[PDB]
Amino acid sequence: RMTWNFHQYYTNRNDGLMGKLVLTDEEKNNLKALRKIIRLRTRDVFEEAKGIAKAVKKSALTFEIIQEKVSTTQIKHLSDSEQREVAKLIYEMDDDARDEFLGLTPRFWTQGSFQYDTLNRPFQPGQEMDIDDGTYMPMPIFKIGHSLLILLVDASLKSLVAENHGWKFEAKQTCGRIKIEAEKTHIDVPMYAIPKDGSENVNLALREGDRKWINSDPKIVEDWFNDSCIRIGKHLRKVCRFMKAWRDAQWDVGGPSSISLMAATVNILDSVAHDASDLGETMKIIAKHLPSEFARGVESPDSTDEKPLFPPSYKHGPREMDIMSKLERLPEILSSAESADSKSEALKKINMAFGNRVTNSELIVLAKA
Ligand SMILES: Nc1nc2c(ncn2[C@@H]2O[C@H](COP(=O)(O)OP(=O)(O)OP(=O)(O)O)[C@@H](O)[C@H]2O)c(=O)[nH]1
Ligand SMILES: Nc1nc2c(ncn2[C@@H]2O[C@H](COP(=O)(O)OP(=O)(O)OP(=O)(O)O)[C@@H](O)[C@H]2O)c(=O)[nH]1
Ligand SMILES: [Mg+2]
Ligand SMILES: [Mg+2]
Repeated sequence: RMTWNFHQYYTNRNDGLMGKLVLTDEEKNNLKALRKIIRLRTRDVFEEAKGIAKAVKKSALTFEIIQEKVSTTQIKHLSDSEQREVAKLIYEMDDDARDEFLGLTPRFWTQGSFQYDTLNRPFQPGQEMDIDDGTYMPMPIFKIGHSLLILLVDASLKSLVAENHGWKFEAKQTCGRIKIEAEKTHIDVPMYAIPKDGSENVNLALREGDRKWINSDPKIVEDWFNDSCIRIGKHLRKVCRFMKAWRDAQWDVGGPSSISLMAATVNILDSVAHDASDLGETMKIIAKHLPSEFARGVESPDSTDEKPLFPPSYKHGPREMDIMSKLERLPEILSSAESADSKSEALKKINMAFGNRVTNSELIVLAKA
């Protein structure tokens, strides 16, 4: 029968969905610049703290003098009690802890969609691009305190926020965050302890709760996804972008996580025949199978995760039910677009899935299927 084809609608890098979703080089460079600012300040803060520790190694300074020294560094941007705590922790170090600290130089690695190239331009007002730049503290396997490390990273991020109008700090359970509302951007800074020189010894720092650390190596997800792209093909990054774009269009705030969409989509494309020469059909195939993937619970590609990426249906409350509803509707949307009574209606319908981003109906062509 006659059908509308959406392959260019999806893939066209001029003004198709890929063209609308991929960051411009100016945006990508802006994110790399922001990343560099954070990394340099974090390096500096640790050097400033280490300078104080060096002074105390040389002579057992009074608490008051150590406090004075702290107040001249970037740590002056923490609260008074936090400054006290930093000075107290430096004061309380024994020779071994201090020697270990003097040998610590933070390292950095970006995780998430900036790293494996699936970061979309944000859609709705309020939505922001994220760059996830982790800070890594090489230490003996378990020697340098959870409290001090978090205070120093917080000092770095808070000192930058104090110097830049329109920057805000947010403490999250798994990271420090700088939000730049006007740039529709935030940078997330998770902190890890790793061995000094094996994913079992990569420990993510948690801010509050019964645990200070949890073993969660972001490299596991990065390698899993990069390997999946190689295995499945160049269309995997594209259809993950498209599913994330659908999520951004259906929910202002909320919806399924990006990682849950990636995991379910990889599962489907590993197991169901599809055709990269028609990403319209491929998206319909993915859409038909996502509800079953999500209803049974979406497993993490990291087997050590304590919970699935999305819960099985007997655990659903209103939010998961809403996500299932939208997932169920998606293949119907795509099917209806395919059989629309005109090109303009085909576009209107498929944009009910991905939002009114693509406006060029010449990317939709009359086909047979
Ligand atoms: N093991 C594990 N890692 C996670 C989980 N959620 C997030 N992460 C890690 O955090 C990184 C960034 O996660 P997100 O910001 O949610 O996802 P993203 O792929 O960057 O997608 P967008 O920011 O929406 O573009 C992932 O690549 C993982 O390394 C999780 O549930 N389990
Ligand atoms: N290694 C690792 N990193 C994670 C994991 N989960 C989240 N992250 C990182 O930490 C950042 C913050 O995660 P979250 O606090 O869960 O984001 P959120 O709770 O949705 O914050 P809001 O957008 O304000 O609702 C993410 O962008 C990831 O980069 C994880 O399980 N493992
Ligand atoms: Mg991210
Ligand atoms: Mg994020």
